[PDB]
Amino acid sequence: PRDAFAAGMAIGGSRVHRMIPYDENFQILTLPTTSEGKAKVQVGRGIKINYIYYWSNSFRDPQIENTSV
DNA sequence: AGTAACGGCAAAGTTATGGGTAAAGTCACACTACGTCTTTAATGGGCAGC
Repeated sequence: PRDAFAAGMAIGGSRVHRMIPYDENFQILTLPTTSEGKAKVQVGRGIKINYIYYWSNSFRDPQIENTSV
């Protein structure tokens, strides 16, 4: 397959218009979610995803606290 | 005799209900409740009269 792939890129070119860098934004664009897709924000704890709690400063707001996001 | 409407057969679908696992959600660990005042009735001493 490797030489066939090289021949394919030789005949068909490279098509640089389709080139996408491996930047962090793409990585964010390739992130799956959980089945429910929402997690509730506990006081101090954060959001429980896959048995693991995650925290951000934005959770300290009273209006978001104790809610599902 | 051909065609559209009606109805039976049946499978396909729809909620519903009692099970299973897996994961989000709760909450107690943070020294700590048992404690005190009030109530009537019976009884048991000393104290006094016979």
